[PDB]
Parts: sequence; C-alpha cells; structure tokens
Amino acid sequence: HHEPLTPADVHNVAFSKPPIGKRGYNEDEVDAFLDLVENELTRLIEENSDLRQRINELDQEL
Amino acid sequence: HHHHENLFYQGPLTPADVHNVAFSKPPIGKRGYNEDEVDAFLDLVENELTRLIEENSDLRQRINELDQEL
Amino acid sequence: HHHHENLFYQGPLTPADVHNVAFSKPPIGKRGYNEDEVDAFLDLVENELTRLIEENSDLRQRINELDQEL
Amino acid sequence: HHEPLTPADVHNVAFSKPPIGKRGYNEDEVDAFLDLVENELTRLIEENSDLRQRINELDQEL
Repeated sequence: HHEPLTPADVHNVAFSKPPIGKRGYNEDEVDAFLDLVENELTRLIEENSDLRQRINELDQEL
Repeated sequence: HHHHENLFYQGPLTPADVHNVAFSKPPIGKRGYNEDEVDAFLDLVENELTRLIEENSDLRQRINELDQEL
Repeated sequence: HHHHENLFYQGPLTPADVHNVAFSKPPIGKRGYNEDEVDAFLDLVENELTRLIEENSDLRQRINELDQEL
Repeated sequence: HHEPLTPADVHNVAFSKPPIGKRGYNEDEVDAFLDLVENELTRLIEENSDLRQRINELDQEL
C-alpha cells in the first residue's frame, strides 16, 4: 500500500457543501458509488499490469 | 483511440455508467455534496476509466497477436 | 405495484443496473465465483431493490397527500 | 449494528467455485458490485424508515 486520476485520488477526494442555501447530492449515494469507482480503477490497473507482465514474458520468447 | 468504439468490455462499471449515474438529494434537512465539484470529479472519473479500459483492450489485442506469432 | 412503472427514482443503483451488470472472467489462471449462484443471488437483489424503491415512492406519495391535507 | 433479502444477506453471501473446469465470474468485480448493493439497500431501508417516521408525525397532527 505504501511503495491523470488515481484510485488514491478517489479515496481522498473531499467535496464542500452546496452554495447557500442549496441541497446538493446525497452523500451516502456518492460515497457508495465512489467506492465502486475506487475498486474498479484499482482492479483494472492491477489487471493491466498483469497483462503487461504476460506481454513481457511473451516477448522474451520471441 | 476514438470516442465511440465498442471494445466489448465486460465489467460492472463502464464509462456510460459513470456518465449516467444519478443521485437524489440528501435526507431533509441535511445538506449534501456540492454538485459542481462532484460533476467535475465524475468527468475525470469517466475519462480515467475510459483510458484504462482502452489500455486493457490494447494489451489483450497485443497478447492475441503475440500468441499468433508463437 | 406493476412491472414497468417509471417512478422517477434517482439513485446510483437501479433494478435495471442489477439486471444488466456484466462480469468478466477471472484473471487466468485463478477461478472465480459460480455463475449460477451469482445469477440467482442477483435476481433476488433485483427483486428486493425493486420493492424498496417502490416502498420509497409510496411513502413519498403519502407524505405529499398528507402535506396536502395539512 | 446488533439490535426477503437483507443487507446482511448481501454481506454474508458465499459462493462456491464454478464446476470443473469452468472459470466463473471475476471475484473482485462481484465483490465491488455487492458492496454497492449492500450500501444502497442499507441506505434505502434507513431512508424509508425516516419517511415512515415523518408520516407518523404527520398523522399525529391530523
């Protein structure tokens, strides 16, 4: 864990309140959707690096 | 890459989902998140997800071409 | 309630999303979840989400009718 | 936390492996989607009970 947009950016984004006196977006909904986002960016980055590793192995055999 | 290629990607979150996700208003009389900031952030999300899915598809195409050469 | 009423619900997960969500296969050469079991579970999810959104809409209609009577 | 389908059922569901020798569904994807599911069922149940509370308050005023 400690070694354009990153999963960490999604984890850390912080939003202000709506203007006076607006209401804004439900925070539970936005939170839950951003958790899906963070999970899927992370998984795609890991899977992309695995494909890249496989590519490396295949080039070494070429 | 282009703006309207079907890459036949299978996963539970697509750029179209990010683009179309809807949020209700908060429970009254709590307030929620600033809508401008969330909208702008989700545009960046749509862009990054698009790029990673495009990268996924290209790495898979390259692996198929290699697997052909081998 | 019926099977094709637009309740104008706003939220980030709808019955249609549950119905249409797609999953890729696992990273090779790990295996994943049984597809029959996941499919059946997600049908129950689609049903429960539908019922709760319908309940949400009826409670809101009742609150509007009360707010009219007051 | 300790007082048809429940959020807890989503939290606890456990799936077997695919048949020999099938591959099945990606587990990171299913996990992340079930987390969104659990979150949204929980939030709708809480919000529904709040609407019901408001209804109670309004009937008391009728």
